[PDB]
Amino acid sequence: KVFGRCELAAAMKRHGLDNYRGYSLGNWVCAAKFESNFNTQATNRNTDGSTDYGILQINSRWWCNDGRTPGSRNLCNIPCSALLSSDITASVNCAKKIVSDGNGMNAWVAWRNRCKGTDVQAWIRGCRL
Ligand code: NA
Ligand code: NA
Repeated sequence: KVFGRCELAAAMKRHGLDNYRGYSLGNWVCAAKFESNFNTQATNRNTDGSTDYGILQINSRWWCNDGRTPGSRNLCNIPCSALLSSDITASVNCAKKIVSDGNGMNAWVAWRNRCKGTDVQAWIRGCRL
């Protein structure tokens, strides 16, 4: 599923991401935009053989099991394919674990390079939330 901007903001808000660990909703929508272009089915293979999955491009080296990433942890305890669902619940619950990990949203390279320090409130402007 490809989310609309406000549609995703509302789904994320409903799932408790708004100001989760201090990150306003705009941050999460901005990250999703540049990680996956709001597409829950997005996948990308990394040089190290790991793969990123779903709306927030969660990596198989640490967070989910895709059965093909040798010596990987499955810290969110879920098959990576669960992260590709039109229901973003698994992605959101796993993202909460990631962002609590100590590096905050810097764990998402696109957020750090393209959202951090920008006017992220613009990503939810106009939406009825
Ligand atoms: Na893994
Ligand atoms: Na933080």
